[PDB]
Amino acid sequence: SERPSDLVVNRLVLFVVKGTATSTHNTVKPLILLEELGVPHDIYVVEKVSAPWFSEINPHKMVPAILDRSPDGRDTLRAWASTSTLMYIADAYDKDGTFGGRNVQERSEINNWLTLHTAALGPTAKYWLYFYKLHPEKLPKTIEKLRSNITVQYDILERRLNEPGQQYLALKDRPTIADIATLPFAMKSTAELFGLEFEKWPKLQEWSVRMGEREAVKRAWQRVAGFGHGEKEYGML
Amino acid sequence: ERPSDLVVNRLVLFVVKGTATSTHNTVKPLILLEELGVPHDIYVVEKVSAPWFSEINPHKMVPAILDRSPDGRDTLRAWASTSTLMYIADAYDKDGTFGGRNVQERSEINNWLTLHTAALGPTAKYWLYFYKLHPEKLPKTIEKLRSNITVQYDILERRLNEPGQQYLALKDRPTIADIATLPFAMKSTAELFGLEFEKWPKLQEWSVRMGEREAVKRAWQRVAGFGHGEKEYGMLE
Repeated sequence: SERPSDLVVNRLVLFVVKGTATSTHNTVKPLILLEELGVPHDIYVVEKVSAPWFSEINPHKMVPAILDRSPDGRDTLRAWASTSTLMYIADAYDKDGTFGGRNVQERSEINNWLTLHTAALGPTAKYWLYFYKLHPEKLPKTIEKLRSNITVQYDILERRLNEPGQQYLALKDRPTIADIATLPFAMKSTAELFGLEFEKWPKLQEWSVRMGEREAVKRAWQRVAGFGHGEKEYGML
Repeated sequence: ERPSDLVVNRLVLFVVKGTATSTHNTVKPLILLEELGVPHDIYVVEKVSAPWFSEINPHKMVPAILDRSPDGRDTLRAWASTSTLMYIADAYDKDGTFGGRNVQERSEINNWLTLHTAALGPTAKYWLYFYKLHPEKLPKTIEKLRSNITVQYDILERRLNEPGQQYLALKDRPTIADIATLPFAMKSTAELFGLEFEKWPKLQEWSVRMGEREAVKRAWQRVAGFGHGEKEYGMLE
């Protein structure tokens, strides 16, 4: 119930933790979109996500999460989980549909590829990492199946990116929240973690590099790695 | 090459023959089509492995949708149950009765829709797979997945114990968040998972309230019946 004294919501507040490697792969997604749209925001570094006040924001007790002001009526809004934070930021701040889609056709494909990540590659990658670290089995029977499912997901993304003129996952000519949700789970460093040779998916690799060259993506990666390592470790930066 | 009977004269919902284990995701868009009274065709897919079908859903699963864009220029597609709900709400729920009417409502709809899409939905699917479909029993895996189901039921119970919170996203009415959750949070499903649904009394009350809606009753009867009618596979009458 009791919130930290330095937690005030004058604009969008993105909740993150001091982390490294896979601990930043979900938090980086909303940060990429905020950087893409030039949305004004605060970063709040959560010291304990197990604190009662944090579960009032995200009942799953994970980052990323958002507290924001109402469009008007200065009320408080919340978004939690990376996919939901992308939906919220697009709804509240992408009124042109640059990343959210400009018509029912664009939104249909964006939601197809966003949901493929939310339901398939995301949860599969999460379970693979959990069972990898746990190592409960003499023979890696569980992670074997999960890793097979990851290659099926890479095959789908590769198939899509081999279609004529299909430069991004949802739309042919620009990245959307689908591309942002997928990038951390379809880049060379993550393939290597899963024990895969990313060069086996050349169009997916090309797409990850094209996405990685965007200034907003570079800035988000730089910022997410820096959070809580600066002058101020925890609280409002 | 598509079957000769596959023509897109309006929304076409792709399903498979109704069995005890084939309907928990296909029922979701069907519930929303019934709530909104959207005119639609049903196409019973004989084999989801068929090449024509992977041109629609590259993940080779139902539900999927083909429909015509309102601008008359394109045939569009939606695939995975969450994306089909998003698409039907976008195209056919102009008032936002199920999709949300403003940034505030949509913030909560997307929180609870994404929670189902990322957590309970995939956890349930993996529990099912490792429990009965995987050639070897992996009890450490199966028990963790089942424990993960009870954590999701705990989150939904906590939410439905908040004051006046009659539904998951909104206090006042059901949304695509409630439709997405219901098939994996009702007594018959809890019994399939080997759980006592009475342990979450507010979640159970909610499931009964959802189950009494005419759209839900109709959708369950129709989805069970598909492929058992006068036409077995293909475009139904």
